[PDB]
Amino acid sequence: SSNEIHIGSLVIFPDAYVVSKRDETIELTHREFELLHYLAKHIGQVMTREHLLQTVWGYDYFGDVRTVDVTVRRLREKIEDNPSHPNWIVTRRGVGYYLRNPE
Repeated sequence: SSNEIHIGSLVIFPDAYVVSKRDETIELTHREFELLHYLAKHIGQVMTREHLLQTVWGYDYFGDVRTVDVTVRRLREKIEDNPSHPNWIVTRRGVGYYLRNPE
């Protein structure tokens, strides 16, 4: 099942392919949603760009790993109040990324 995930005031509706923060809907690209949605399925788990790449982009996709960085930047600009210190999408320096479990 997959009706909707809540993370703080951030809501994910996998079925409708929709996201809202504080109730405001946020327009995301297909890719952006895919990534955010995947991190929301594994809340609080750190994952490498290498892993996220094949997982969200596909095992057949061998483009550069910075695409995950580019996509995480865009999600931050679109979702974070202040991207300088993300509240949801966090960087585990030298390892990868993860969606933060609000305590």
